Amino acid sequence: GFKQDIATIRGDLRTYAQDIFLAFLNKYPDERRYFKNYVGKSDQELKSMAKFGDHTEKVFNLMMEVADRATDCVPLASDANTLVQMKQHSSLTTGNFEKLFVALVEYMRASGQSFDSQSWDRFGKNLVSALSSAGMK
Amino acid sequence: GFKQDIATIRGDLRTYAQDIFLAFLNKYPDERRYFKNYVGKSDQELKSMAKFGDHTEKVFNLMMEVADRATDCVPLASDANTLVQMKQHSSLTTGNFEKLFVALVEYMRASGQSFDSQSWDRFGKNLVSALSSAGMK
Ligand code: HEM
Ligand code: HEM
Ligand SMILES: Oc1ccc(I)cc1
Ligand SMILES: Oc1ccc(I)cc1
Repeated sequence: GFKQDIATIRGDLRTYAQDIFLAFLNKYPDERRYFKNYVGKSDQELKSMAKFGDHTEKVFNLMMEVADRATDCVPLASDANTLVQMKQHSSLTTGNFEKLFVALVEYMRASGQSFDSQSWDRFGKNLVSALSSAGMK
Repeated sequence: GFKQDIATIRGDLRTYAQDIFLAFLNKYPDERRYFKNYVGKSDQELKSMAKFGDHTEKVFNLMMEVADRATDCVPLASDANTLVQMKQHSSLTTGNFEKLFVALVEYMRASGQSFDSQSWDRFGKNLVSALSSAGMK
């Protein structure tokens, strides 16, 4: 289920983080604009970039922490606030977060693994509602 | 579902509030110790006590608001905080609340209405979880 999924992703965090983030960037090309150093690079080129692996891993590490702290897939208000006031997120709207989770859910469904995709869909929706109440447009 | 259940209970609150608090007290006789004037009385006698009906209704008026304010059966941290800080609850532990929901879920399953008993069970567990986080033993 949801808790096992967190253990699965953490077990090979580097791999899952890179593949899911690329799935996100290629599904929503407009989103790459927020990462100027990823522009004009193929998937393999990015997988070779030290900063790419490190950053994506850090993004997913925090996502897993928030997911582990949640109750019944509902994130803590404090975690939502933390994501909203991070300077790196200053110019983001809930729309950007919805797209990430759509790509994440689609990735899980398309993989071979037995992820609890329904819970992740729920988690993403609840997280987006939480960002909204936290003041994100 | 859960949201419709809130509307159903609100539509005949006094009746539902009395029958369920009675179900609770009769399943757990020991819990009546927290309510001084309820010992040694039959159900019909309690229902004729103005104080019994007035307080049980107020208890359910608030319970429905907490449920209404919840996201995915997860109550707001602030509502959990209010319940723990209420002076009338200074001598309670999460066990008392757990028993109340066991009785409430049993009541719904035994009735003939189409209540979403599974959701109320989840709500009860998540609320107990929230009470513990708010400092209740
Ligand atoms: C709950 C989902 C998300 C989490 C947990 C998260 C987490 C993080 C973290 C921890 C960092 C700092 C990384 C470091 O230490 O270098 C970061 C940076 C950043 N995030 Fe997010 N993020 C999320 C969603 C998003 C979304 C949806 C966007 C917009 C497409 C976004 C855009 C950025 C940008 C532009 C940076 C700075 C760029 C960089 O480090 O190269 N994030 N994020
Ligand atoms: C989350 C479920 C509960 C809610 C929303 C709730 C709400 C309330 C409210 C609003 C009052 C004040 C009523 C007034 O104005 O007189 C009250 C009083 C009280 N509650 Fe609760 N309560 C809950 C659960 C419990 C439980 C589980 C117990 C013990 C098993 C309990 C014991 C009491 C007592 C002893 C009083 C004062 C006695 C009385 O008014 O006769 N409550 N509660
Ligand atoms: O560096 C990164 C990686 C993933 C996401 I999402 C945002 C920024
Ligand atoms: O007055 C009341 C009503 C319901 C419950 I539960 C406790 C006290």
